[PDB]
Amino acid sequence: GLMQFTLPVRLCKEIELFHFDIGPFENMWPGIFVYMVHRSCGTSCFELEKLCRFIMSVKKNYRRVPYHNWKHAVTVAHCMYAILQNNHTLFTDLERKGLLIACLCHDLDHRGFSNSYLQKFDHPLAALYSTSTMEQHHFSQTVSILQLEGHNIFSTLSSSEYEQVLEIIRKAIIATDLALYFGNRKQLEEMYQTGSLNLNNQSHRDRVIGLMMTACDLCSVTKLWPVTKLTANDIYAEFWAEGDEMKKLGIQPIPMMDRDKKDEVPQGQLGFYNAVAIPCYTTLTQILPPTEPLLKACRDNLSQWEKVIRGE
Ligand SMILES: Cc1cccn2nc(CCc3nc(-c4ccccc4)cn3C)nc12
Ligand SMILES: [Mg+2]
Ligand SMILES: [Zn+2]
Repeated sequence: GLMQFTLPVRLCKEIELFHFDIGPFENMWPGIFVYMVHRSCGTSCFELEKLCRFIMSVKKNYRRVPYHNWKHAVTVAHCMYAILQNNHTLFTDLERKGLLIACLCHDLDHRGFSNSYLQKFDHPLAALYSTSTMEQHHFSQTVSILQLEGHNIFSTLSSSEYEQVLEIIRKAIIATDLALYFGNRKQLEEMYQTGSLNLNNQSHRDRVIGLMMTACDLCSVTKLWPVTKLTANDIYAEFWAEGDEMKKLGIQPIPMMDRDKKDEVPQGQLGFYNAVAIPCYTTLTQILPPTEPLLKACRDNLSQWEKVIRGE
């Protein structure tokens, strides 16, 4: 049914926008991804039967957790689409192929627990993955689906370009570990301020792509206020579920994961915007000027949380 799916003409104009919310169109998400692939890469860059088989298998490998779910995957993929479409020339055909697949697969098989939980509580996954625990597992899940019968969408590529594309994917998924973002953004800010940033430099390229992955991962802060607030509910519901497990183990979780400290959510968001989000989209807008609407919408939601704090 996915190969026969067609996108409504009204969605065609609105999908191009940075602030587009996929929320209301759940039944259309697989077809929306296909549409986005064809517009960014071309109508023939993947075999349609293999692509539709890959997408539905990716969908199946997302769990029914409050936040890191199938919806989040498509939301991140859409924000990447808008970035790629507004900056199409700066990126190669292979980068466009890998980054959209990576965004859809970046949280594959997420359990709803942070990398800290798995490490501190000696979860099997943290045994084989030292740093960026879940992120390395997400890439491992992506390869596993690719290596299934009739799912290998890169099979028509040469062995040179096959190993090239999954390196883009690997680096992109690992970059979604927020722990690595803070250092990455500082370096990119430095490279820009000194006027020494170069897109032909491959280490610079992986870093810009890295910041792009974060920008897409956090893009719920770039939607219209009501969507932004509603997503926050899903985020904390997952955090609080992790905090409850720590409480059953006797340990008090950090206030972010403590449902009894939910009064400090507005100030918690305020902190997240000023320390994480605003800096992320500021540096991205500097490097890629067409991405400005992301920073504009993030600033608008910042003042909204400021408006929440002062009881307005
Ligand atoms: C909006 C969004 C996107 C992606 C990821 N995240 N992660 C968050 C937690 C924000 C947060 N919330 C608290 C907090 C602290 C004490 C009490 C209640 C909340 C602290 N922080 C940093 N927001 C997001
Ligand atoms: Mg993740
Ligand atoms: Zn994510």
